[PDB]
Amino acid sequence: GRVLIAGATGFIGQFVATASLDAHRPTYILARPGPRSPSKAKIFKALEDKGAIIVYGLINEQEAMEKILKEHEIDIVVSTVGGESILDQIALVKAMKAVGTIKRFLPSEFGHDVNRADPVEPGLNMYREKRRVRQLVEESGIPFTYICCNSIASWPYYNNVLPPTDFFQIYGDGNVKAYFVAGTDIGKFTMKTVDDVRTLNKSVHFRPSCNCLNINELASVWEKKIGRTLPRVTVTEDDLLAAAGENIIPQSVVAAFTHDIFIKGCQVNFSIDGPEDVEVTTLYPEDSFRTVEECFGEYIVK
Repeated sequence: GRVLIAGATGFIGQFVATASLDAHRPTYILARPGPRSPSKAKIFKALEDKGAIIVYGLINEQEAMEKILKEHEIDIVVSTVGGESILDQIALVKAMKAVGTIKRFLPSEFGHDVNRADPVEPGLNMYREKRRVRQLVEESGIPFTYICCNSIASWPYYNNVLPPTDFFQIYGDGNVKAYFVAGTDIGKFTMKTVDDVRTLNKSVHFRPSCNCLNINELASVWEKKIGRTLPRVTVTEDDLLAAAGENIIPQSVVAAFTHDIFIKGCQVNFSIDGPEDVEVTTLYPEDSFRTVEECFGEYIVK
């Protein structure tokens, strides 16, 4: 089962590609043509060494993607492209339909369930773009898996690194829960799901109980780590709405999501006991997530 990955130089994409390569799956990385960045070379260098095969294309040139999928015999397409590139997948989806041999498509999700969450603008528009990709995928009869992996384990700043060494900003009353997952757990479990029968045409929700925290709890973890207490200030819902209301890309969008998670609780306000939803810890029992304690642990390094 040959895996094509788009956006593997991305923040998420770097975690997923390494995981695929570590799972000793056959991995192709879609790369942009022409000369490249310094951090970009450090990624392509490492992936190639881990066995990665580099193919050159763009995901919005439909024709190019057809020649790429056909020639390299691709079973599985994982797209990890950033939030400004979401509508560029529309040509990729058209391409996958044309060649008709695809066993699984993962669109660029890696957040919340976009069909359940209702964020304010301009976060809302991003979700519109994602929902539209969903509609297109399903109508095209392509087999899919949606990664709803919630929050990457970093400090949850309003704009967007190291948690605050000065004072803590607590959203609302700070008693609203979220799920936090290590970058490496996002990639590893992602790659497990791709050819699991139980994830065919499903949303996969990452809900590890040990990593289910509110910002007060999350601040307290950080204080154990540093050995002393920092002050806590309240950032209000209104503070958040005002930052969203400025339409500054991408500062304003992150702010809409922050309102969705920590004011409105979008990550935890829905059941997953239905038949189109599955949860990672129950699909892979007795297989541990990394705790925020150990994630934050390594933030002390440096």
